[PDB]
Amino acid sequence: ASKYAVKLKTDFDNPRWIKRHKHMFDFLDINGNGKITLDEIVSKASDDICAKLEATPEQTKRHQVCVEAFFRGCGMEYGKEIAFPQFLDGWKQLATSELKKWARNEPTLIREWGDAVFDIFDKDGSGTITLDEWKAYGKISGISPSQEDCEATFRHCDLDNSGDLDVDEMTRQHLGFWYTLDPEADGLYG
Ligand SMILES: O=C(Cc1ccc(O)cc1)Nc1ncc(-c2ccc(O)cc2)nc1Cc1ccccc1
Ligand SMILES: [Ca+2]
Ligand SMILES: [Ca+2]
Ligand SMILES: [Ca+2]
Repeated sequence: ASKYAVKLKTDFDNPRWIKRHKHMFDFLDINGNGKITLDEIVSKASDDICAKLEATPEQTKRHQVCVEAFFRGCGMEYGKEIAFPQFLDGWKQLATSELKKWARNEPTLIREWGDAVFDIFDKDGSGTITLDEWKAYGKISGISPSQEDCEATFRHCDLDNSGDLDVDEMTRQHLGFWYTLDPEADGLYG
């Protein structure tokens, strides 16, 4: 099943992979000084996202713990200012390590993060994300930025064409977009 099929090979020297991360580094660099801290990352990728998704305190704590673990896996730390080339080096180490974990059936930081996000989107605890649940927070949270893109990306994530998203579909597409430059994940953010 495509929802469990992940590439064994990264493409770190592909300019498209580098540019995806470059776009994020600049987005997350709040004070615009060309260095990223774990403070800035957690503020934009966690504080702001959880608030916009209307997470509970418990869901926010859990998502923050995931994001901290994930970005420390890239060499990030609170108060530690890191320029982009080193940021990218951290991502290279992280992706390589996590893909080995994936292939050995060991837990991954990326799947833990996906669980935390999925839990918030799944407001009724159905174990599924319906189109209405997705549309509610897609544009608001900053994940989709258009209605067209939002409905497209939903169809694109719904790998088994069930009309709804499960945690494995979502995570596998997130991992494909950020770790492996997987062409099957290309539409995730519109
Ligand atoms: O996209 C998400 C949410 C998410 C969705 C599915 C899933 O399985 C796991 C997480 N988060 C995310 N996922 C990845 C990154 C990220 C990626 C690369 C990078 O260099 C730094 C941050 N940042 C973020 C935060 C963010 C902020 C604003 C708009 C979109 C997303
Ligand atoms: Ca900064
Ligand atoms: Ca649901
Ligand atoms: Ca599905």
